[PDB]
Amino acid sequence: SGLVPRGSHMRLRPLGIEGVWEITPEQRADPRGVFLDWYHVDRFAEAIGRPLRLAQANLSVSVRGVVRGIHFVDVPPGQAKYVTCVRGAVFDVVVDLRVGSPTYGCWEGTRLDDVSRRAVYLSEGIGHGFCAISDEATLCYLSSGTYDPATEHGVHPLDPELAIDWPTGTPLLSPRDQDALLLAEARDAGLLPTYATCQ
Amino acid sequence: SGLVPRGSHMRLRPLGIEGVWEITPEQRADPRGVFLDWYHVDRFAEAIGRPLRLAQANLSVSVRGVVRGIHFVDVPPGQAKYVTCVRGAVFDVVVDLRVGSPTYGCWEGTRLDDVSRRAVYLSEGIGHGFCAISDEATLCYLSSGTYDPATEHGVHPLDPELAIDWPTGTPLLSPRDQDALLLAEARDAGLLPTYATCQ
Repeated sequence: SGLVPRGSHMRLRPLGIEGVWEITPEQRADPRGVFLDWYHVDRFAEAIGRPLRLAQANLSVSVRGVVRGIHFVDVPPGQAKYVTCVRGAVFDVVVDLRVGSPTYGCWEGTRLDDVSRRAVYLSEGIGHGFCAISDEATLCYLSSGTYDPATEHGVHPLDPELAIDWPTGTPLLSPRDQDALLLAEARDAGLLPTYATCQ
Repeated sequence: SGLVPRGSHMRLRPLGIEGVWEITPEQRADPRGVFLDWYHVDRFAEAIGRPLRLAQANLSVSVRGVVRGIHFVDVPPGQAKYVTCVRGAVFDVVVDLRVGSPTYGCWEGTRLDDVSRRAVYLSEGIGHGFCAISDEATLCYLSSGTYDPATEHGVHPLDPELAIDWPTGTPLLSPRDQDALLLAEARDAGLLPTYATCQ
């Protein structure tokens, strides 16, 4: 049969960082395949408070060991993201970059794969990164704003305050992420979102 | 390197059925992976006339030879869909079911795969189906309305007026699609959308 995934009803539950939710899809399987609902406006708008504004949809394909992140968008205008792994498996990480937040400088990892097919929603001011666990992995992202190079920034994914437990011994970083500021450096230059503003 | 896909700017071009467009993504590749924009609200709203309303997002995984379709939603309220193949390859088919349309009872097939990573947008009253070409294939769909069992209907994918050239000798149909009405039967019972209404 190959691996046959678990049947499920949709659920939306908060993670440990305010403004971040994990979505369990509505999923069924039969001998011809698998079908799932991974976003539903009525379920989402009730839980989060408003429908997701679709401004852009993206895909990324990454090889095993690639660590990408921690990326965020300035607030204002902010950007929210709804992320899922459509092929393979990733260790997905959200980072609270909102100065003043109770969970500022905390992170949380979620396994996003093509078996459970969970999604993560992250609100404005939240940073995002991931590590491909599978030999290659494909993420699909729905974003509430379009790409603007003036507002997209990042912090170093090997930052020592975060000390993220990436599931690879040899993280493959792009020049952009290798050269990114430490969290404290970004903070010290006034580059991070403020929790009051994101609220 | 594995297969390295073509770099591209986004394009939206009309197919042969009014209300149906093919989207070429903005895509880049480097040694760590592939990144693409497969929906962009400014590009889309300019071409189609309005931003895509995100009501539901779905995924389907199908084995080779599975033919699914031809499905549509009653108008009103209608439903528009934005479809792409995120893994594998499918022969994707749109069918003009709008009585009175110049292209009523015509179809058009597009290869949606994980190499070119094109998307198809189909407006209200347009039917949709596909055949998995790869051993398994994963489609991702963004829809402007949520699932309502009262409004989702179909016609037989082996209908003789359409005579769709499915790239399999042995189409695997679900009981639902095996039992679906012929196009002329649906028409004769008043079950099809009207072009004036969709307009």
